[PDB]
Amino acid sequence: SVDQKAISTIRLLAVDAVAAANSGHPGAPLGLAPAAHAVFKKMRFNPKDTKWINRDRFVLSNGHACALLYSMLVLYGYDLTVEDLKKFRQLGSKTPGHPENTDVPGAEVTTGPLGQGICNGVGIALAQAQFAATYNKPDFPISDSYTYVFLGDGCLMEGVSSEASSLAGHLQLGNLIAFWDDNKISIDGSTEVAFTEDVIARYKSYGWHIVEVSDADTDITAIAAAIDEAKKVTNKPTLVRLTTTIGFGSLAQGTHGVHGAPLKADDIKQLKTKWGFNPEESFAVPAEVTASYNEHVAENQKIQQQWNELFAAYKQKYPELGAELQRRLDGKLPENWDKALPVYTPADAAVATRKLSEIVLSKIIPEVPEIIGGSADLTPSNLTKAKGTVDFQPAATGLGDYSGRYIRYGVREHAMGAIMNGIAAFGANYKNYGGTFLNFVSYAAGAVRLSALSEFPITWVATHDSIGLGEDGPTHQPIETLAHFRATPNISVWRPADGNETSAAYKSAIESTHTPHILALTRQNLPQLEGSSIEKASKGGYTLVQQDKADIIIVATGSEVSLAVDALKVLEGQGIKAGVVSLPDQLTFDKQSEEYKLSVLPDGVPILSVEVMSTFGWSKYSHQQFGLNRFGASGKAPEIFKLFEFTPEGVAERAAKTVAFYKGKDVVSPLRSAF
Amino acid sequence: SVDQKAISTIRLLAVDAVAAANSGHPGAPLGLAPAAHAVFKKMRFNPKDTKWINRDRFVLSNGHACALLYSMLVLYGYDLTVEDLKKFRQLGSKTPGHPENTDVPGAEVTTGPLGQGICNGVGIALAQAQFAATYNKPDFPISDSYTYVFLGDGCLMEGVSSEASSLAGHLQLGNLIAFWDDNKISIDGSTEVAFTEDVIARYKSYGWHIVEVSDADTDITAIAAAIDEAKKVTNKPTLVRLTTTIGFGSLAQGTHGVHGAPLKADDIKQLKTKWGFNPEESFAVPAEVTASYNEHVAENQKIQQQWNELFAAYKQKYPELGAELQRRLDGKLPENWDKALPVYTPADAAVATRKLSEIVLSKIIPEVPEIIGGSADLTPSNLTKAKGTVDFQPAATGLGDYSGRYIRYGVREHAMGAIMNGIAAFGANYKNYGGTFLNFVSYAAGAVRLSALSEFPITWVATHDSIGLGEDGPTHQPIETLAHFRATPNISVWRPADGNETSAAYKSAIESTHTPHILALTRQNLPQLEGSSIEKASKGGYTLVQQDKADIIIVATGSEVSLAVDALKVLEGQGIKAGVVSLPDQLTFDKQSEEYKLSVLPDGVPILSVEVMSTFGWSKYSHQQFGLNRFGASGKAPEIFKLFEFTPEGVAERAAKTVAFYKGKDVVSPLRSAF
Ligand SMILES: C=C1[C@H](CCOP(=O)(O)OP(=O)(O)O)S[C@H]([C@](O)(CO)[C@@H](O)[C@H](O)[C@H](O)COP(=O)(O)O)N1Cc1cnc(C)nc1N
Ligand SMILES: C=C1[C@H](CCOP(=O)(O)OP(=O)(O)O)S[C@H]([C@](O)(CO)[C@@H](O)[C@H](O)[C@H](O)COP(=O)(O)O)N1Cc1cnc(C)nc1N
Ligand SMILES: [Ca+2]
Ligand SMILES: [Ca+2]
Repeated sequence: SVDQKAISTIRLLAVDAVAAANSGHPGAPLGLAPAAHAVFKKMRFNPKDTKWINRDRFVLSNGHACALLYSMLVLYGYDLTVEDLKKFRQLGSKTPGHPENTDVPGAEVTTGPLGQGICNGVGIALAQAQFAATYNKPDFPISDSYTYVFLGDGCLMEGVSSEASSLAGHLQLGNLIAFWDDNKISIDGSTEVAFTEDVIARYKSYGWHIVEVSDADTDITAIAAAIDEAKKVTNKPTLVRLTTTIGFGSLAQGTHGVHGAPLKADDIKQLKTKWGFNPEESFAVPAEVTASYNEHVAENQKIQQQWNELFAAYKQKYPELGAELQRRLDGKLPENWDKALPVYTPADAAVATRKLSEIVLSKIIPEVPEIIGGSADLTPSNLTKAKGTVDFQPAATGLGDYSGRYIRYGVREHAMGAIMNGIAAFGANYKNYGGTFLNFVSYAAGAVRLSALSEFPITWVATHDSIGLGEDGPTHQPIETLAHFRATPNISVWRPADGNETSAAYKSAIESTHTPHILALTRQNLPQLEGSSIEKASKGGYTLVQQDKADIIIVATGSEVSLAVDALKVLEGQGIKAGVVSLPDQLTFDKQSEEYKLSVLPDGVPILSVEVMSTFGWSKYSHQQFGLNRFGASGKAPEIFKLFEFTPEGVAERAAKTVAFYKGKDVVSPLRSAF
Repeated sequence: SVDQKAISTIRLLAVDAVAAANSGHPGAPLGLAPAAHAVFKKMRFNPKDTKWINRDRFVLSNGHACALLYSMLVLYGYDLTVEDLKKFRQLGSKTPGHPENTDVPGAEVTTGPLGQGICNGVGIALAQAQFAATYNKPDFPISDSYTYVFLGDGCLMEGVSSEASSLAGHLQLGNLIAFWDDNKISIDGSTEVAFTEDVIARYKSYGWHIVEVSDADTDITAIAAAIDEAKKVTNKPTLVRLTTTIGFGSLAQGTHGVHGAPLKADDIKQLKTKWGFNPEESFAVPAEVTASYNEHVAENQKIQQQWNELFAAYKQKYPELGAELQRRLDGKLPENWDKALPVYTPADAAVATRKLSEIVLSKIIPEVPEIIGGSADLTPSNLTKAKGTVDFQPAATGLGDYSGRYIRYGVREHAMGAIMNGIAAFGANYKNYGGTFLNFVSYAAGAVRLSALSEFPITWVATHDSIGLGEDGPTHQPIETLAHFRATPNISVWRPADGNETSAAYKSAIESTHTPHILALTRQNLPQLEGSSIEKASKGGYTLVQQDKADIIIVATGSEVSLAVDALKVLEGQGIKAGVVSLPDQLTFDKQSEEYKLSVLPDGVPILSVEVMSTFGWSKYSHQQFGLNRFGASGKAPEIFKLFEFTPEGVAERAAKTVAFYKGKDVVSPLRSAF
């Protein structure tokens, strides 16, 4: 039949791509081609409009199986061709060895690191439920799409997927349909060596629905029926167990050797002949497969055309909601939304930046409907919920509604991070955030790095940034954390010192379209600074205190800016004139013009950095660095600062030593380099 | 009864400690005091010998509940007193806000970051099973101890605990007995808001045994019976569901407000009067409680005295095993074990450092019985198994034996990291390791940081260190990873360039007693270097190529040392004389004498670093840095190096620019500083 021919075509495109690269993973593509064919035939999508907001989404969580995804996208006429398949895994191609959303048309998210994609699918489904609850009206199903995820044994072993699956079951996300490639083989061999749990019983315990397909090597009728069954279960996510043979058809089917290396040439020949293809030909695309797939595309395009007319009718019936939806689909924030950001003066009281963050959220959430977010069981400590908002929960629980704006992630930082990526991936201008303590953002590093690589504008509300948290002690106090994330490409790491800087950090985070943000916020109170403003802090680094005859400039962030200002006064008593630079975001600063940056960090003056954590990175901006390169301590925070000499006198002493060290030396800006 | 009085004493010590600090967590201590009393009465331990190798171990995974642990340790006469309890959460005390094994006698591991302790308990239990299988003989139960773990809802939400619980069930670890504080309250309120899964059904799916105690606020008889029941189930770890009231006894019992803040003074008064204590007194220790607990200590000490005689008899009957066991309990490696380390010369073939690592392991595993380790489903890629060894598996599976030495962790990096910490915590000189790709060590950051804080000599065999891995692409290629871990206190991060340096890295990792190691290893082949040796690489940094009239020194690591040597030759053709420094471990180098370090990085010469990852940290050792501060690419590795100009010509160009930039400048070593 044409369906059988399509499945063989998919299998052989994937195998031929791996062969051409002499690199990659043929096993799971061979095993999952029937399911991929069946799922894509049920999906609504437009190859010519990858951003249609009511499309069904597909996520390949087992991203090593990407030759399968690329084959589907090519066959359906996305902006990806057989010539791109021939360049699989080659430098600069549109067919990299794991899918990247920035590079591959039709790749919703970036996968490859196991466990991430299923969690991203939870986030796409969470966003779809929130979006539908916000906009749908009687006779106006603006959003009614599904989220389909493929995943393997490795994804099921990774703890992040357990976190997200527990939460998705709690959230009753009935438009999520996941498919487990139950092939009993991972890199180390049989799953009997390490993975003998009853997966299905575990997913039932989370509140998922289960469908089992025992013959998924051939039974596409049962796979399609499993989708139909899943769609009838509107209050549970569904896991479809696909019992497959890894490498189905290969001489080496059912072995670990077919997971991750190219097939032998004679194996590929026998695959082709058994399936009616020419063993002398590679990258064959039978025209009857193209015709069948084109029929489905044409039907999907008529569905999108009708959706566009539904949307036009919605704008007439619901003028305000319709204009809001249009603005969001255009990628634009509300006009002048930033007028809601709080502004402070030096006459205002000292406030912790966690509390300043709460106040910002309180003001901007009512103004910007596409902001949603939550906390990983730290709501009363991170201060991430705006009073008067409703939680995102299924209404059946009585605890919230899908129209809610605040997510109770539970103690699940890693899944929160990956779910945030999925909410961003949904689109519709979602600007979403997640709270935890800065030190426990590290639990989510796998997902955070993917926010950066995927260019998603997610925001971590990362409170309790330092030893300033006090008594909880060194297991809670960051040292390395900012260096880690600042060293990752494409992460804006804001460490605001006061009210105006906190508003600038949020302006950046919400306006972002391609850069994730981490906002490092304090437990302890900090004064409002003389010289701060949203305008200057928006530059990432700025001259807080200008001193034309400076003997030294002190550059600092966060809680240490006030310390630097106090040190300036001690230094004046010693006959040393200092300037102060505040550097709330190194990435934003780096992106400013060379001339602006040199106006902040000029030649001809020693520069000392002060920040109560690792000194790594700081030589970009300073000649000498005063930091904390050891673990913290459990005690009252002011006593810890005193212990480590993060006091006005301790900073002044080091500043004076810095001036002395450069006596009779020619000093150029740290911004200069040889290349 | 005296048991009731003991439980009240524990509760009130914990409450009084929190009150004195005006900080900390009274709720779970109040709820878990009955269980703690019951468990400690069943445990075998010596307060005067915290390292008895056949002790039962206790782990408080819900580490915020530490006032409970400290109260137990004080009551049992560990080296911790009521005066230390009065200093709870105060700077420098022996009673920090979360337990630290380095500081607190009787704290086996460091907890506070949720999820870790249960995984550490899995590792203690894994080690005990391996140890018992190695040493026990008929009539000689050298090791027969249990591992008891307390854990809360937050631990059960964290994905790391799911990973370890799946693995522990697979491994049939029947001497592990965990207790869930089922109090239905976390920081965000009722667990109904985020955590509605059927925990018990999930643990059954992992292959655990379950005991439920519905009245754990009072029913110590049932808690003791649950322990007895668990001990009869020798082939499954057990989860005991303790249904408790958080804050039991408080006016505010059963609320989130009692989780994490001190009780009101009037609440503490009514607690004391209802339990027969004086509301005017704090830190009361009734002498009848001390007497009862002392009776149990005395019995335990007689058990240890008999164990010492068993051990002496074992040494007579089994002289070789007995001497091996004695050496391990003394903390000493085999005499001259390091003679087994492979040595290379520049005439030997090029080898990837992952393969050099395999060869080291092959030679040292047969010589050093306390080495065990595994991989997170990457055995054939990390090359972490010595041929001819048997896997650690329950014999009932037919797949290994508990005497085995190689652990199949599955796709579980974070749990692997925390399990490694537990194996180290067991003691007996275990030197244990875990393989994954360097980029996915980041999945385990929560545990890695605790290896550093806890001072455990664990080792990550972290292959595929860079863009040199090639086609798998940027989701697999580290950029930030070494900077992250080098910025963490107390992590040795070895990036060996060749065979001799790889042997030095293992010498350091195996000899370690207080510092975790990460060995960053290549996929791609590297040449044997002229000038390398185990002796010089053991210094962490050394002069590979000395040039008395150097115009520049190039400092490099790993794969970039050979690149630097090739660049030296290009530079010679340009009339520039370079030296080369190899810096295989920055931490080890930093610990050398100032004079040694200055002999490697002298004054008076520009220094350029070369390493194909983040430049963060490198200004400690260089004036200019050539690194990679962007994500990688999917393609053949040599093509990626060429793209980013990590070629002999690209390094030479930057070296020449560096020489030019310092023309007419006075240059001092990067090792100098102002303070
Ligand atoms: C454990 C698995 C994986 C095991 C997955 O087992 P599975 O999910 O059951 O998939 P199959 O049914 O296809 O067997 S896949 C993976 C790769 O990195 C690919 O993403 C791996 O295959 C490498 O490409 C390969 O080892 C390179 O070989 P070499 O020639 O360089 O030696 N991988 C590593 C991995 C480990 N941990 C995370 C978080 N993500 C990952 N991708
Ligand atoms: C979510 C929980 C935790 C929630 C645990 O719920 P649970 O396990 O059910 O414990 P209970 O039964 O006692 O309620 S505990 C924790 C703390 O950091 C303590 O370790 C937290 O209590 C802080 O001390 C507190 O928020 C500070 O308050 P503030 O005055 O500064 O505002 N915590 C944070 C946490 C989050 N993630 C990880 C990995 N580890 C953690 N310890
Ligand atoms: Ca598999
Ligand atoms: Ca709880």
